[PDB]
Amino acid sequence: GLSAAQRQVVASTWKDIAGADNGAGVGKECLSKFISAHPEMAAVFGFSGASDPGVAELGAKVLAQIGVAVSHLGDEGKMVAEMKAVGVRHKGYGNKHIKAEYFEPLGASLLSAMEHRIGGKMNAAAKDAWAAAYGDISGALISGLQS
Ligand code: HEM
Ligand SMILES: [C-]#N
Repeated sequence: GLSAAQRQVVASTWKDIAGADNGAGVGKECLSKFISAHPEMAAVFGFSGASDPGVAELGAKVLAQIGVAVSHLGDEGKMVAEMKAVGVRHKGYGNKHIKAEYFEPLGASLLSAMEHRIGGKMNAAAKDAWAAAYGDISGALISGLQS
């Protein structure tokens, strides 16, 4: 899915993205900005809006799971199996009509929140590698969702 160079860039910058809170703050900003920009998504998640307490709670769980996916990146089948299981659980989440179309704008909010945290370290190579990693992580979740 990712080249060895891309996996090494993702693994390296993940230390800076995780910070001291296992990426919790990045998760809150990712989902906050996503729902503010796409207000119709609040109903899909089951939140009142961008300021719902649940946004910060769920943002931390998303980023903690990406941290687990990053630790398994060198074994593709292992990473895919885990995320596929997360995907199967999403059949019963929110409005229970989570669509594949929703994951691409979420990816854009995620990379923006990562950049907001690590600044200049989120350079062109870092953005390409994380766009590739997000494609595979969310692609594996979507396959579980649609299984
Ligand atoms: C726009 C697409 C998405 C929607 C609408 C969505 C929705 C939800 C909802 C509503 C919950 C709360 C479940 C509960 O009440 O317990 C949840 C949990 C979770 N989501 Fe998502 N999600 C999406 C994308 C993602 C992505 C990309 C990841 C990837 C890391 C992810 C990882 C998780 C995790 C780790 C949980 C916690 C529960 C579990 O492990 O299954 N979600 N999601
Ligand atoms: C998913 N939150």
